[PDB]
Amino acid sequence: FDVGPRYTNLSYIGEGAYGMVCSAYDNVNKVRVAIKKISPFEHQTYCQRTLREIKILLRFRHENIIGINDIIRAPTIEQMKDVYIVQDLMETDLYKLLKTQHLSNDHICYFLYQILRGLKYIHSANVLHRDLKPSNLLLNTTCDLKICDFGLARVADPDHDHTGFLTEYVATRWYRAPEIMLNSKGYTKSIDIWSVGCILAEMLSNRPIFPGKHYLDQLNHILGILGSPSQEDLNCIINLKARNYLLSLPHKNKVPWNRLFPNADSKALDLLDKMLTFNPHKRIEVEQALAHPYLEQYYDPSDEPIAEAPFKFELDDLPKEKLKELIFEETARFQPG
Ligand SMILES: CN(C)C(=O)c1cc(-c2n[nH]cc2-c2ccccc2)c[nH]1
Repeated sequence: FDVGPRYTNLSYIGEGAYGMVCSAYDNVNKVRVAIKKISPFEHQTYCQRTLREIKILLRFRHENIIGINDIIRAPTIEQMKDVYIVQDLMETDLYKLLKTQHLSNDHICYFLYQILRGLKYIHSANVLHRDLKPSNLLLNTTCDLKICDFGLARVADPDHDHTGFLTEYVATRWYRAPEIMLNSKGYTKSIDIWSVGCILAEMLSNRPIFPGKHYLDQLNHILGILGSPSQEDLNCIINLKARNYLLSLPHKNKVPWNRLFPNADSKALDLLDKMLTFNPHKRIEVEQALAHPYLEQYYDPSDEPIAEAPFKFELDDLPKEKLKELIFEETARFQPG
């Protein structure tokens, strides 16, 4: 965990596939920070996540999105085995909080607002996060919230979103929109809105709303609550295998939200309904969501910034080696000299 002279007093915070994150003291700013150690140069996929996250986070600047303050690596490509990413330091994440803490409606409202505020900026950049979930939402001791982990992020591509039935997908299962299992590659902004809807539901009850145990079971959970899709929504799905799978299921009634969440704010459930809409084209978009009455205490579009420029619009087709220089190159600005 050699982070050089600049950072000392390392203290473990959390681990995962992304690597491990430790607290640490920044001698130059006297402020304590968070450091993530990554060894991506082991498999090329981890290298793609590393590169997407770095490029995106370096161009992004927003209160509700985690930043990269510094990147620590060896002086030369040969000597570089690991990359250390220095980022905002926060107390906990939504996943940890939901395990043991009941959220007041005021907290649920405030968290949702900040998630959407951050998402407005991401989407304004033509970027999809694609793996929104509680563990990717960090909070500090005054409940300021920042979205992290942009490893699965992509540039939006609505025109190439269609695919076949049961096409495999990487993003976390419980937060996948129904269309992913049916006919979507997850290349439209509506995919993130679904995830935020799932996060809202989870904040209301401290339980994942759709805890599927395997790929297709996820869809079954979703339909068990929303009920069978309408003829209109069925007609929008042109792929036969996808549509006929749906048609093969016995009819299921919708479960009314106020029955699922009897203690919830009624305005919160109206917004939930709109984010967890089956048909992605009818699903609410992030700016509409921000303007929804549930968030009226906070809504101020002039205080909800968008990006100066979008992306442009691959890391899929290059060697773990090829982009080992790309990582080295993109981290160049942080090295002395
Ligand atoms: C994917 N993750 C967890 C990140 O990209 C990340 C988290 C943090 C962080 N800042 N303050 C605390 C953390 C943290 C919380 C929980 C687990 C691991 C790190 C910095 N980058």
